[PDB]
Amino acid sequence: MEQKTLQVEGMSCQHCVKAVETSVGELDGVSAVHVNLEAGKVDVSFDADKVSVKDIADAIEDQGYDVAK
Amino acid sequence: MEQKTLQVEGMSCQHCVKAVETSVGELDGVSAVHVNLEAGKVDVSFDADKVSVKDIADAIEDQGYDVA
Ligand SMILES: [Ca+2]
Ligand SMILES: [Cu+]
Ligand SMILES: [Cu+]
Ligand SMILES: [Cu+]
Ligand SMILES: [Cu+]
Repeated sequence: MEQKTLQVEGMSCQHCVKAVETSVGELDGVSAVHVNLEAGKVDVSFDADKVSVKDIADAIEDQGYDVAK
Repeated sequence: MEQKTLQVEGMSCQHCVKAVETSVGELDGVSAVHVNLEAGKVDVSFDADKVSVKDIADAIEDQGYDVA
């Protein structure tokens, strides 16, 4: 298993958090996703054989948020 | 038809806008609802015999926003 924290800009409220958690948690291989809204950190745990960091970042950017470099 | 504008604090994005639009619009007696995020204002047209200003304000507060 891998555990990664992504730095995300543009989330402003708990609806934004729920959009990210729903979109990331629907990727095959993710086991958990939680967000620290104040810090703009998205914590994810996943099976890297089934899903990549980039897949997760692309899901977040598809929801309109920017993922730091 | 009756109308009311409410000043609403706490909305921060288009998800908030939609939450307000949905919860107010779902109230029996509401004819139309417009949210201005930038101005923090909500305009509602409604049948005051079926829904009240307080019902509208309460629906907005139940979504987590303050009503002035
Ligand atoms: Ca009545
Ligand atoms: Cu939001
Ligand atoms: Cu949002
Ligand atoms: Cu929002
Ligand atoms: Cu929101």
